[PDB]
Amino acid sequence: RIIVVALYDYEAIHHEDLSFQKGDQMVVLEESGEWWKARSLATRKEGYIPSNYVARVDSLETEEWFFKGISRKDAERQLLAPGNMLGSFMIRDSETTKGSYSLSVRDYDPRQGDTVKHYKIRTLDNGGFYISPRSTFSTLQELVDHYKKGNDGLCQKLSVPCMSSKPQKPWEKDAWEIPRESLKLEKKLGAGQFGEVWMATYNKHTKVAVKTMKPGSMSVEAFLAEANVMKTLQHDKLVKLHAVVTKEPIYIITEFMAKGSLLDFLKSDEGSKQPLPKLIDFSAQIAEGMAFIEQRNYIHRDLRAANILVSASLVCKIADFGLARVPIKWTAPEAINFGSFTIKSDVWSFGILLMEIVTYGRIPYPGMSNPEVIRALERGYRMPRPENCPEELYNIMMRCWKNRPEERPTFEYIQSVLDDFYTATESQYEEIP
Ligand SMILES: Nc1ncnc2c1c(-c1cnc3[nH]ccc3c1)nn2C1CCCC1
Ligand SMILES: [Ca+2]
Ligand SMILES: [Cl-]
Repeated sequence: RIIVVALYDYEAIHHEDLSFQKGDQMVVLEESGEWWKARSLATRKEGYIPSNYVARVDSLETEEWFFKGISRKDAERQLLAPGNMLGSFMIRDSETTKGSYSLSVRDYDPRQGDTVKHYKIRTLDNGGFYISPRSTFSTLQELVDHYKKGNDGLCQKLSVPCMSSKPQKPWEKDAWEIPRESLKLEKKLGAGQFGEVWMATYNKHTKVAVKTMKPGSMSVEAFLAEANVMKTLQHDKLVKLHAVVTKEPIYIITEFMAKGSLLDFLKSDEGSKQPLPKLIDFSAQIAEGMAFIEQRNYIHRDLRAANILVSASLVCKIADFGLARVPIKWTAPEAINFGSFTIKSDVWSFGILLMEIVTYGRIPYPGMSNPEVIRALERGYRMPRPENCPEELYNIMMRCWKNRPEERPTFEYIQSVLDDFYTATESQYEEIP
């Protein structure tokens, strides 16, 4: 006997799936992935539902101010998104204290601008929870209600929970390999050598992006290999691989990033009013993605702003990764002269990418042809520092551009530095007595 409750209003797009609203409760019949067979209680109909739209009744996630599986940096990114003001808060699972919680509040001090402060949450005895040992609480709800009524030792009082967005709907069940007939490629987005990229529609609803491949050099059954491999590498900073069309020419169906490529975005009009901290935030998201790739020991072989895509909410993801196991200004000398290409050469690439982002999509090594570049690189030449670039960010680029491959940093260290670029290590969690 398992009863859940819906967190957002949902509409049926498939045939055997249910429809509900924010607040309606449902019985659970089957657990099998992101889709659960469930019986509604208001309609009493039995349909399939997205498992990330519901949560077990009165089990924390039911509350508006609780956010599961969110990191400290992520909570910082969300609380500064449009729709949030001073005091906009949230409670999340602790990232450094597994089995504990943390409170994140939006504040403003004049000498830095808008900020997000994080307080730890202690829990034992067990009489309840506390942030300051003087004021103790039984449940997290009453705890919230106290600090909501006057800032008892905080840099700001609590106003409203974070402006949570409705999650992206999960892919259709059993729909890995799909009939091509399900597609309506209604706009060409890009074309180049090996294939095209279209904005498409999968069955009337659900927008989608399709990459069509003109065959030849790329084989046939040598593609269900890389497909089934990259399908196992799910990540929030990598572009999601949804479906793949069986018959040749093979179609690759992925999520549709609403604002195209990063290079197009930076060169664009909106992506030029984007301040420096947001660019650093972008490169931190990319670093996070390259760090996940690094943990899995894989290589990208082609890293640049053109291969980074942007969602409508300014989220960066990584596109056709590993398609070099399936154009040199971003390439390290070890991979140019000797064809090395490792995770370290990708660190070099990330250095040039970092150069693109800061220069609003400018061409690396401007005024230089590829020969003029390669001849100068052996001469020990590195790109100068832009007039709007911090010396510390420049030092990161320089570290990425070491002659020795293994003297270069890791994407784990690069991400960490970039994530807390404006925050001293001691300032991460403000501790109040
Ligand atoms: N997913 C997308 N969403 C929105 N726009 C996209 C894309 C892609 C794209 C990039 N890499 C991909 N690899 C497999 C599918 C796939 C699709 N390419 N593009 C266009 C290509 C250049 C600017 C935008
Ligand atoms: Ca502190
Ligand atoms: Cl029942």
